[PDB]
Amino acid sequence: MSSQIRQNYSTDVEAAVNSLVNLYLQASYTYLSLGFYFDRDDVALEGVSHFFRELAEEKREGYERLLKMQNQRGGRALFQDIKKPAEDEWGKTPDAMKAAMALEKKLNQALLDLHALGSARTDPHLCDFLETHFLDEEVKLIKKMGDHLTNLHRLGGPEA
Amino acid sequence: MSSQIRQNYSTDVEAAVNSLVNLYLQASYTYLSLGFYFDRDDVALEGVSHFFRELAEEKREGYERLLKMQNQRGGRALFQDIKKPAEDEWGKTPDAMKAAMALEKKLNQALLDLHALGSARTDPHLCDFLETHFLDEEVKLIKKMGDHLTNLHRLGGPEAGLGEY
Amino acid sequence: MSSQIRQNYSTDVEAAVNSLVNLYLQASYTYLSLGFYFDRDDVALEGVSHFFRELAEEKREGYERLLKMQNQRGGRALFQDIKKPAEDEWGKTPDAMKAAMALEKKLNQALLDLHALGSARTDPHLCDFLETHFLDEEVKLIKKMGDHLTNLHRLGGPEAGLGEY
Amino acid sequence: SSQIRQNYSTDVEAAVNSLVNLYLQASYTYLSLGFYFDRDDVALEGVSHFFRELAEEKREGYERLLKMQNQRGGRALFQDIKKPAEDEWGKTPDAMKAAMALEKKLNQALLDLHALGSARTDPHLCDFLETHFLDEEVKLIKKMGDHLTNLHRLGGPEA
Amino acid sequence: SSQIRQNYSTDVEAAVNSLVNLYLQASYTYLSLGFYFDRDDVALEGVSHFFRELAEEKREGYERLLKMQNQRGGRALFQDIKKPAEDEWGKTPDAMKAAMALEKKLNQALLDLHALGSARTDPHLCDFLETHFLDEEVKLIKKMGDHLTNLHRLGGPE
Amino acid sequence: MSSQIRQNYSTDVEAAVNSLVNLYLQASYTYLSLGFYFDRDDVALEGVSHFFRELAEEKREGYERLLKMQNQRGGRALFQDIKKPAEDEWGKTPDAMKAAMALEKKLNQALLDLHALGSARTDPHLCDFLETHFLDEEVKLIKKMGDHLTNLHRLGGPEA
Ligand SMILES: [Ca+2]
Ligand SMILES: [Ca+2]
Repeated sequence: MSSQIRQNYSTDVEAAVNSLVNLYLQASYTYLSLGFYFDRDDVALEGVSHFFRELAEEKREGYERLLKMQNQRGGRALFQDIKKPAEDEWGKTPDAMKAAMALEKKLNQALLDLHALGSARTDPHLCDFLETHFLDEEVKLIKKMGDHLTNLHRLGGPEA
Repeated sequence: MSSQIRQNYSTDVEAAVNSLVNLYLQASYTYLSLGFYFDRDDVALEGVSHFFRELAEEKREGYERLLKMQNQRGGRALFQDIKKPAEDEWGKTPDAMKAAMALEKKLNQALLDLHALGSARTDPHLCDFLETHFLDEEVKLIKKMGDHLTNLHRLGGPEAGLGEY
Repeated sequence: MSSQIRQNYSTDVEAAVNSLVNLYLQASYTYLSLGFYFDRDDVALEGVSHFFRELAEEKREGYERLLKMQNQRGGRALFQDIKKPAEDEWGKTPDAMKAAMALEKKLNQALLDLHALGSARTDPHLCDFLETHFLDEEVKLIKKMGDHLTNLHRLGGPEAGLGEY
Repeated sequence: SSQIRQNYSTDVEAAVNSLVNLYLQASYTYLSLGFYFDRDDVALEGVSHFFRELAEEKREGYERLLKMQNQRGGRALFQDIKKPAEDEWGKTPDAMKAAMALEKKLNQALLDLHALGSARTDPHLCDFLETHFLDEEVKLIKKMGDHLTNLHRLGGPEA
Repeated sequence: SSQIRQNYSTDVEAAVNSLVNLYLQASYTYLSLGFYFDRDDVALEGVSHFFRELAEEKREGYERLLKMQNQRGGRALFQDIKKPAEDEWGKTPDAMKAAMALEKKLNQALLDLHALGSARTDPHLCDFLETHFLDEEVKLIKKMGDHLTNLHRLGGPE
Repeated sequence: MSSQIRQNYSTDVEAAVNSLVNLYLQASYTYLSLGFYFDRDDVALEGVSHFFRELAEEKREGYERLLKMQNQRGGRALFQDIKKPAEDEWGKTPDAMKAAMALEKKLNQALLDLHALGSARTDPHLCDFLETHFLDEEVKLIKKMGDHLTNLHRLGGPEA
């Protein structure tokens, strides 16, 4: 068997899509770690736990959407090993939030890079796909995380 | 450095749980690949694709429930690299259904192994955790996958008329 | 001696009724075996299993109705051992339905004999009792089994397209 | 040897089959009891109903066992069902005692099977018996005990 | 002995009655912590209610154990209920550490009663404890361990 | 130090209350035991068993109300061991009913004493609290137990 529907879908994009799916699988893992870390009796921040568990379910839906679109354009899913998270212990809330913000900026940059790759291969459908289901969702989440970081750093002194 | 709430929770079981967690993350990844494989235009088997995606999710529930209990016991979660699935293409339906039953028997074993270790370190909580949320689940799923294989094989001959009434 | 309510109930009918009870119990047991045979992972035919289980329950309702009738007349139930099913494995669906069909005919014959016995003993109640709850029930079931065998035999060949509209 | 079989000892399989026969016999006995109390010369609807429910309870019993058997890969095997120990059961207290006797025999069989299961490191079987059988017997024996006690008490002026 | 008794060793029957007492004792200590937090010089309705609940929970525990006792055929034998180890429980973090330790004690008594059941091969008892006790304890302990970490946190910067 | 809300609350009453609390706890414990005795397979009288278990809860409601009142007044709760019940086995129904009747009369007295002490220290609040929550209750509960006893004893000969 082979794909009977492929059309205007370069293998360069099909590959970068697969790489991005791994990136998301990782970011998903990293949030599974962060979520269970704040569920530790010696941390017990259920709010933050839930927050990171929700993000882990968002990244899952991210890579699941990517896979479903890979199949639609006739591409082929090619899975790699999923690297374990950067840390085993995440520190205080502000430390974890900065690690989440950096994780997202990383994903965002990967998305922007994939969209640029799509421009050069003149793949308007790929491009619309990222503009519709990804580019905004990241910009919103990064603004949400930046807002949290500012409130977190604020809960120290006078502006309690 | 032990933790407040820890009580009757062996460092052996704590490590065997972190192990079973990576095993379920693994079994999840496999079912993911399997699900998207049957979604390929050259395979197009939605019913099958759905089935493997549900199992990818039930394994997500399973490893999440393990990590929950890991914390409820004071034990600490440790994560290792998740190994990519054995194949990239899962052949025909019976080929995948067989690969699935192998994976299930593999987990069912790892479970029975963890319950054996649980009895050794006299940890009746762990033993009930597995007896209640895992052991019956896997036995029912394996019988399900067994029922499938018998019916899939039967679709290569005269008795091609399956679930009758 | 005898019961206070007993009237026109011969000892022959009474004995026959108990015998029929053993016969139906024997049947119900046979069906129970069939049901779980098709439930085996290497057979896997839920529909067939469910079909036979419902039949076992139908036989169950049969002897119960017979026993109820016994006490209503003044007779006394007398149980005997219940012989095991003639087989441990029933092969394929067509063989099972034949075994099933054969069995129903034997029961039907026994019913017909008991009806004849009641007429000979001028027992209208026994006759009506059988006419109303057993006789037609058996015919409908044999017919249904016949139909099933015919559709089964047809699944081996060209006419593999069954219930059309 | 089944495709699904895993950690299911041949001894346990044989035991489950033997247990199924036990319940089949139990069920049959209760059936006898049930209609005994329905006789026009005994006339105790309540007692009759009590034993018929029990026959149905043992029915559910063996049925759950056979299902369990298939679920594991074992293959059911049936033997004859020996008829009930009596044709007439006497008075309520006597019948209730035979019933209580019967349940204890079953409960012992259950306990033995659990023992064998623990001997063969078969957690699934242990859990299965823990979940749908053990506590069920104990609740029932206790219930029968209470009946025997109250029945005995219906002897003199303490009615 | 009991007309319905079966596989119920006297050792266990004994350890049960002993465990019942340990529960009534714990219930009593919760009744204390409860009203101590209701004091106008303490006034923490939240914590008060928390312990008042725990009280009723332990009650449900010994009422279960006793219920179980009559079923197995065992016989209940009550003892004096030792008064709470304090009349004043200090501050919330302290009251919590007390409840924590009270639970780890209760828990250990349960694990030990289970160990006994294994040895006297009483699967019914072992199930009865896995079903309604072992997990309830682990959950409650975890809950307390969280509070303790949160209370400890409500001091400085966090 | 003394409670910032204490007012017209004699330490005599304070201590009489903490005693009544212990008296009630002990009553509850008697009813607990009485209840489970009738639940035994060799006794088996669910109607009676429920009756005592209800009472064990009424008593717990009583001592809970007392402790609630103590803190309102500014008094301080003090607990002492709870003496086990008089018996392990309570015999037949009338035997257990009389023992319960005795236990009630015992508590009614302790109540009246506490009311008297209350008049003696001219604490109208405590007096009302008792009139309202315990006096009429005990009267009714006793009359009820009496009715039961009369009927139980009657269940012997001609009028059974
Ligand atoms: Ca657009
Ligand atoms: Ca269990």
